[PDB]
Amino acid sequence: ASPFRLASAGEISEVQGILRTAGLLGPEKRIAYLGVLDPARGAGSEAEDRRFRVFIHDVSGARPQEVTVSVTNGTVISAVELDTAATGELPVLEEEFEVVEQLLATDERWLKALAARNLDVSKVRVAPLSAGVFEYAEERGRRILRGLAFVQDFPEDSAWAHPVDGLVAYVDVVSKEVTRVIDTGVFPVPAEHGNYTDPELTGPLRTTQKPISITQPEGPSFTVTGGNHIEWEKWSLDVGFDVREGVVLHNIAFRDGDRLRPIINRASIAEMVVPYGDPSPIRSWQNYFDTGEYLVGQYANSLELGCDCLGDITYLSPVISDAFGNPREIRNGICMHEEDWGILAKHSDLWSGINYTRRNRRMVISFFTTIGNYDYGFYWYLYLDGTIEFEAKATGVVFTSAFPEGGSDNISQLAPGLGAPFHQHIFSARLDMAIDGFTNRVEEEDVVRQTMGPGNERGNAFSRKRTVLTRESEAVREADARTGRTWIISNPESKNRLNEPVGYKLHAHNQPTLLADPGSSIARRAAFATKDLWVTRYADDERYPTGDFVNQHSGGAGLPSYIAQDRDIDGQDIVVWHTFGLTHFPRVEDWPIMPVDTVGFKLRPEGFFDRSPVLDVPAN
Amino acid sequence: ASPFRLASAGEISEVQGILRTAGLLGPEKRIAYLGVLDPARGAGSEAEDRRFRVFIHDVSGARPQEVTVSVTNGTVISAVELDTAATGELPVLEEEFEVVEQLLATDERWLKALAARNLDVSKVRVAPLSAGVFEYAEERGRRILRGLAFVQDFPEDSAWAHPVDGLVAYVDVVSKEVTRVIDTGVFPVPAEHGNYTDPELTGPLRTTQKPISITQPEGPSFTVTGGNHIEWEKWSLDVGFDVREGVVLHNIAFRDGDRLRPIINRASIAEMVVPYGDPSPIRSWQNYFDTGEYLVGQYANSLELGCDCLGDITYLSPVISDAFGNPREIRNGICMHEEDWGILAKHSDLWSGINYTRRNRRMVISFFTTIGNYDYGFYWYLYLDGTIEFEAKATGVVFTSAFPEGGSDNISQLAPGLGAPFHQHIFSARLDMAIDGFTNRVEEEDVVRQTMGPGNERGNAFSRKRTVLTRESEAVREADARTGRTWIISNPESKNRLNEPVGYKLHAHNQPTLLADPGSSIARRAAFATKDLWVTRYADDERYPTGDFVNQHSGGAGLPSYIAQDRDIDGQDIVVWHTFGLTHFPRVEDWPIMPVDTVGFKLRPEGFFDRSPVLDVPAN
Ligand SMILES: [Cu+2]
Ligand SMILES: [Cu+2]
Repeated sequence: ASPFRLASAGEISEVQGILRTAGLLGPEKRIAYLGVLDPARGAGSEAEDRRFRVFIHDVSGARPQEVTVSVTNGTVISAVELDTAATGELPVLEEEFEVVEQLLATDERWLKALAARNLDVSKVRVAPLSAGVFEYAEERGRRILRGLAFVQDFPEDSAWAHPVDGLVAYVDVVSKEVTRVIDTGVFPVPAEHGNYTDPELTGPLRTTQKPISITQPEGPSFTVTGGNHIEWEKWSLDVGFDVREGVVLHNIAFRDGDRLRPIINRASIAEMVVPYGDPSPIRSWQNYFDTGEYLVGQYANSLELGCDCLGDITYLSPVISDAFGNPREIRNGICMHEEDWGILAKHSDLWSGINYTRRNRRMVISFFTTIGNYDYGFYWYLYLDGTIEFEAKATGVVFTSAFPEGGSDNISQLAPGLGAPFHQHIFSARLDMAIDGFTNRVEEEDVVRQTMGPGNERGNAFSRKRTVLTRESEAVREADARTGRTWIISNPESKNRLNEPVGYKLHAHNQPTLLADPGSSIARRAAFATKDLWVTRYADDERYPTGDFVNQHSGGAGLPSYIAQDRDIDGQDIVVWHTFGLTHFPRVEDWPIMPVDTVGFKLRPEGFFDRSPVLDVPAN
Repeated sequence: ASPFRLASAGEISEVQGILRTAGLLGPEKRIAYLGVLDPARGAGSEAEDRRFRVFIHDVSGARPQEVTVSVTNGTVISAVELDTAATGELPVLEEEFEVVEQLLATDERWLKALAARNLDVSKVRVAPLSAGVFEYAEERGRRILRGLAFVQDFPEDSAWAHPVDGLVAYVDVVSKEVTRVIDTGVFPVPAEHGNYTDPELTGPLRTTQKPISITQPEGPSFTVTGGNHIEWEKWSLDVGFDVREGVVLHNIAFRDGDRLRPIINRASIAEMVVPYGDPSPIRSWQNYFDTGEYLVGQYANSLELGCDCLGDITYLSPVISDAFGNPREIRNGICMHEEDWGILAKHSDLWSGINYTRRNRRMVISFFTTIGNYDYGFYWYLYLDGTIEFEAKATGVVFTSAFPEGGSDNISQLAPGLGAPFHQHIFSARLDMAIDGFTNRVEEEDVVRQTMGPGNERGNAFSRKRTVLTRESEAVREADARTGRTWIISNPESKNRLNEPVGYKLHAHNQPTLLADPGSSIARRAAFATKDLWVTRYADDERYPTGDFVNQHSGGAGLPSYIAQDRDIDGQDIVVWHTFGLTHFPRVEDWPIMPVDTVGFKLRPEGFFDRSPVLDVPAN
């Protein structure tokens, strides 16, 4: 069995057993995070040592713990007591979400706030949001959550269409107490509904759509062995799954005639922040670290055939651990299918009289996650020509507020009295590079313009420049669309038939990076968001852009600290961290339900192969 | 019958008849261009005056003519004698392409050049390329073409794999004479074949691909009436076709509940240049104006089912005029079909317990054109959410040269001794805007960053700015990815329910624009390529970025001259000219047959509708 196989229900149970037997999982203990560790770099051993990292939270206030367990040997390898006031709080627990609404329901100053608005508490939903690190000294070391109210006229009503502005409440989820209730003033609560399923808003459903049937009479072209190993059109890879990172890709290799060539050792979305541009004290603290604080994989939806995934679909049902160590299965949490991608190559030659056309195809691996109001779709695509692409589809319900009577520079109006604060959706991709092996380097490519003159000039010439990033301190780069800036990851010790280093080029979308002031709190906690690309020397403990504990933790602990080591990255075991996001100024068309918008990046072969890798594709 | 219907064979014949009867189409006359004129702005008349513009070339050296004909009345409206030395030569004729190879075959200094390379003339193909405007005074007023040689080992051999560097020949196609033969020196002619159909290069064709069947058991959701009027999912438009511009789109409107709302009056790719960055005297003159000089529509391929277009396809067979006025039909020259586009909107709400998912779809209208070595696919997409997108797929065979022994800064090596000069593929989209009517304006939107401070600052706030482009002189804009710059075309006199101007936002890819030195020849002839966006006040005679006669014409005559009028564009009949291209540094993977690369832009509703326009889409 492959050491990259998905964690099974049985292994989860074993971890529960081991932690219990060791006296680490008492009735007052809760599992905040549990996931397999990747095999060590020197995995040249038959030692199928299947390890698990666990974060244990204590419900009675005692110190939490980080624990590494070996399911293979049946023992606990290590256990360290965490000082959350220093390194950050553990990820938020699902069972804590309910608590904020329940506590506030009997808080006297909260009830007074609702009475001043003539709102019935039974109809007030409270969005349990992560608390960053701000000016509240009494929050340090404590497990705090922030709540924002939304009115729900009836059980099936879209509470998001009725935000209760001017009111916030901070809650201590462990000692079960309300530390603060802030009321800046009453704001009319938007009355218009936002129910996209109500036939009065949708009107008569259109009957003009004829069905589109996509089928594969002979099954798919890809094969799945060992539960998660995929083999598709020369592509070879292992589809993993982590509750924090979500779908992870291991050992991406291309079968270049007899020789299986590695390209990327491990690919994943290591982090994703959602900063809000509203300066009002009611939401200025709002910044979700979906991956870091909520754990994307935890909230993965169960995808349905025909609706979420169309065509010949093959599902993967990843196994996750609940708060007590019991295995929980995300049924159909991962969709896999290949799809037609139009024309791959084409040419009608006059001289030779030959007409040549070839269709392209892509392998799709996706999953969807729901975090409160937002829904994200993570898509990984592998193309016949050796291209790799990632794409995020952001949908759901936009986070709302009240639209001030005098208008606003940081909020869009969606309906009468209804507003939506400006925000960004910034992602961080962690590419553990293995271009034909682990001896890689990163080159930054710029288009260079030439002046008309003595040396070859009719004013038509233009070139390209390539500077090698040698040390970590100079591997923090910005995008530059004007000069068509791209980054090439190559292997200096592996050459193509023209005697040039094989490589892969990274094409970024060049969307704006983190817009917040450089001195802001979010700028610190999410410094990775301020630059388009970072390259680091590999290290087993350097897993996330922000660090291991993002919840209520001050920033710096991630990329900015890793980089300070100033290690050599010229032909070494390296890691590429790419920052890409969406600056969203909500428009009327986003209400009441937001249509999909996208972002991403792609990697294309750059002298990797000796000639077109698709000369052998057949003809329909 | 609609005044936007495709030109028929019968109308072409009528134009032939009328020109003949008027003594304008003698045996020595040839039609260089023929196409319907769009109905006048004040088309409030029942006057179905079907007019045609014609460019008549004289084979014996006499002056050419521009002629406007009325097929409805059966008369010639106007005929003017053209001074090609002033306004430019007519587009290249197909029958002229053969002439350059035939003339050179018996030229003594050409034969000497081939003998010095031990090349047999019968195996030497000559690529008939357009001659720009350079330092040759004897070319002015004359119809000249430039030829580059390529060896073809056998009838079905890829001549492109064997360029004959260091040799060029200028030819006068009307007086049938060779004006010059330049030999800068012998270069070894690359011997390796580039035959992508040869089983020795392709190896055994892979058998791993399983079929993907896309069908619509109940037919498509769109309907075609009047030969070219399309009605699909609230979208309404007329698909036109011009030999110069190719597929053109007229009257793009959206049915917003009872009210048919215009968005774009006329959309087309008004021009596309392909400048080469090689400074060598053998190719420094190379710049194809595919649309302007060769007429894209003329070389449209006949698309085949299953290969070029997959699914339930509906074809359009546009009619074109040959050089003698006879109707020529491009069979299956236009593909039209709708296709699934994944998730449109989705949300699993915790509070309401409602799970909502909707699939997106796109209407595809495409055509492919082959010009020598290059093959281009033009795709127009209409999405359910009101989004409009254009996409160009560039494929074919890369233009080759010899790779110098010492290497080069402007040429990539693809094979031993084989090179490919650096180049760009720059397109110009002409959007005749009609956002809810002809009273439109253009606003440039920039993301503005705010400093942490006294006024609302925790350093998290960010805004957006919008400057209105009022006059033509200030409507020449550059892209700015850093600030997320976009352009909004709105109607000041048409507001949405929130009392804000309805609009559409333009999202550009932000790829580098024309790289050539600002003082170069190509910079002048293709000045439109130096800026990302231009807005002009509409005018019946301002049809192309470069002008009506691009062939051997000096530049300026297009956009830079139109703009000098400095007309008011704030709430007027306006035209948006968007520049977008691909900077191509050939890689090993592009040889011998180039896999598809893409570019484009998209327009998304920006407060156009009162709420999400897709609330009425059904559920699978
Ligand atoms: Cu958003
Ligand atoms: Cu190209």
